[PDB]
Amino acid sequence: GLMQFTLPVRLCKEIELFHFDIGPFENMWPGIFVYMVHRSCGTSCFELEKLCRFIMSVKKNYRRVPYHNWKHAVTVAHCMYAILQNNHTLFTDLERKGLLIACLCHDLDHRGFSNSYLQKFDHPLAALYSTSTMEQHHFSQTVSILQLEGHNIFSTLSSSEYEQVLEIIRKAIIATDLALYFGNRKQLEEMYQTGSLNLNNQSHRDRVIGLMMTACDLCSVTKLWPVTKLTANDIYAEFWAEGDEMKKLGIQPIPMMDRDKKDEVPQGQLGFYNAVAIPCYTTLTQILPPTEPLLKACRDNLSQWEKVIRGEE
Ligand SMILES: COc1ccc2c(=O)n(C)c3c(C)nc(-c4ccccc4Cl)n3c2c1
Ligand SMILES: [Mg+2]
Ligand SMILES: [Zn+2]
Repeated sequence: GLMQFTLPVRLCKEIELFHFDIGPFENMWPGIFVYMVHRSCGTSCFELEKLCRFIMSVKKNYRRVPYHNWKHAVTVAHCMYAILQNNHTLFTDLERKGLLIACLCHDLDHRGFSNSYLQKFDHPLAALYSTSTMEQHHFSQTVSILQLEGHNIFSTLSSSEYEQVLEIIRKAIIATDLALYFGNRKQLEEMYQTGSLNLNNQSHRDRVIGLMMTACDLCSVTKLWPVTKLTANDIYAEFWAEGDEMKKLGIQPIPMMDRDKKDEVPQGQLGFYNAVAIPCYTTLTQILPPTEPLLKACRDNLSQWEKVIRGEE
């Protein structure tokens, strides 16, 4: 129990900041996650033997795709760590335990293709899960890894606490289905503005947790410009692979997914920042004021994309 993880001084300081980049050294990512669990949750939340075995089985079940990979998993968990650390007293012990694990697991076994491509392909998962196809798969994969011998990091919870944390993780993971974010955010916007938002109302907490999951999931738009810009290439490498597979089914893909229409990328990012990211971090900042640095970083990156269009880069 007296074994802390400790990071080098530069990481020890920068990890606390929303805009931290976890770096190109893969073998440090498990250590970074465990550090974040210890500071966010406690050195007791989990038996280190089981947590380490859980982390390595999760890593194994992320594939070698350009964006939806183990690095995304750890990045999204770090943004959740930054939110939880800046909002100390607003979250239960069970929520802090659940949300870091949900973030690490949220895209388990992703192949780099959207729910739409699975449906048009007629992939068997599209028959098993009619909506939120990949997200219901990611939750299924999370439960499977939890049930491997030696992997049940929640085994020391009471029966009811166990049902509650698995229910936090399921809603958290389903909420990363971007098609569900638009309605979730409108509802939170109305509740905030009419004054009826109530964090002791579980249905409202669920909604606020869903928005946090979206905010963490999108956190590549909230880094320093060079990280944001170089991550956008990984994102587009999957989009264009999906675009190619669409053309193989005899369907012209949307221009965002068409590698012939790379010119339209900067305008595509404008649309995405204005339609999705800016509104997401605005409502989040309204509900949880200390998450303002994510909105400020996102606006900065919006401005960097405007500069790309004006030929200034
Ligand atoms: C409608 O789906 C889009 C379109 C464009 C983007 C995009 O441009 N960015 C930056 C993005 C970022 C940073 N995470 C995502 C994303 C979120 C959930 C699921 C899959 C992805 Cl890929 N997206 C996007 C998603
Ligand atoms: Mg996902
Ligand atoms: Zn994701």
